[PDB]
Amino acid sequence: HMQTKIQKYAGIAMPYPNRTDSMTPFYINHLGRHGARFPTSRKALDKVEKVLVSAQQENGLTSEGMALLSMIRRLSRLFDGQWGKLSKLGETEQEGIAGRMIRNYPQLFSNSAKIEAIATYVPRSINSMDAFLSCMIRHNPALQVQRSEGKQYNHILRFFDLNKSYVNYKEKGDWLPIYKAFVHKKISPVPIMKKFLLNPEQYLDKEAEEFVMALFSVAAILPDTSIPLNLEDLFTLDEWHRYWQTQNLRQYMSKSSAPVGKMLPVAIAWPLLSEFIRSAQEVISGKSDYQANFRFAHAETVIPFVSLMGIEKTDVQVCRPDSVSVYWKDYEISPMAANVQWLFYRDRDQRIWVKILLNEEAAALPISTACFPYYSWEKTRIFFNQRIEMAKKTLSVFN
Repeated sequence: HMQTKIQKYAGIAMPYPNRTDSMTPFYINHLGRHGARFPTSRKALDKVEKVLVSAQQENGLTSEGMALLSMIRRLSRLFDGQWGKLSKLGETEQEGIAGRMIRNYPQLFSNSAKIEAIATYVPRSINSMDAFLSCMIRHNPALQVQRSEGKQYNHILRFFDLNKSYVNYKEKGDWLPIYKAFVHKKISPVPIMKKFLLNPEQYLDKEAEEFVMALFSVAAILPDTSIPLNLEDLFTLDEWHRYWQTQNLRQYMSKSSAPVGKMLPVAIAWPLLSEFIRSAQEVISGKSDYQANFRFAHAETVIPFVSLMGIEKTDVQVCRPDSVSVYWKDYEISPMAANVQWLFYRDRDQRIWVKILLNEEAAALPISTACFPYYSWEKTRIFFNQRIEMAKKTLSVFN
């Protein structure tokens, strides 16, 4: 499908994908990114507008270029005061995830079931939590609910802000030269810019690539805003594919298991994996009587968490940057409203099984099971504990 690949090429700006309803679990352990949101930064919009205005001043625009400039000035007005907010689409995404959970596992959330939800201090994540919880409560007002949020959860939901080596890597690390070299190889600006600008070949490579990247960025976020305007047809399938490859590599190297990061971006997630294991263990032991723990955070929470779990292919360490896109796909991991759900079951012989859902689809671990997608919890916990120990060892290589 051409249209489906185009949406996937928004990468971690892809809206949550379409999903469908349909033994019973006794506990659900959840992490969810906020839902679809407005752009967080005006920088890409400003860069597009400045290039076009400067071109208009030297007779450099085509007719389509002038139409684009007017659209860009309108988006600047519509985005004002909205930056980074959860959109109406992001609310409905959360209602959809909660609603499907309820219809799939009605017994777990029936009667006076207890649920806890936490979120970061970031409003779009808090609003996502509330869209989710409001759906849950509307379906069953007899739910018992604990809701909290804030900086007190930084250690498990914003670990990427707290590790100094990782912040330095993200801001100044060795992945940047590789990404910039890859953009230069991959982005072919002249055919895009020819749509809007006379003499596109008179632009320096660097400015042409930056213009095109910024335009792609504006077009990629627009479907997340619920504004009835569309730029994605500003670009062909191949053009979107090339852009996506560059942004995919950016996410992989800066946030996941790329060799150049030496697993530092993944290792920092170990406190959340530890906290997942503890909340499950406490529910199993009776220390907790929650039927579910929900957590609302960010793509930089989800991506390293998923890699640290070792969900197959997501922790791949691809040596050759040009090959990353074949083996690791950001839109499969952390689209808008991305979420991970561990579903725990007790079979009739009382053994505990766990099923992992990544964006509501069963995910594989590199351990054996006689009944995929269900894994032994004892086996899975031992595996996760090994991952956590590996993460602590990795972090020991960095002060």
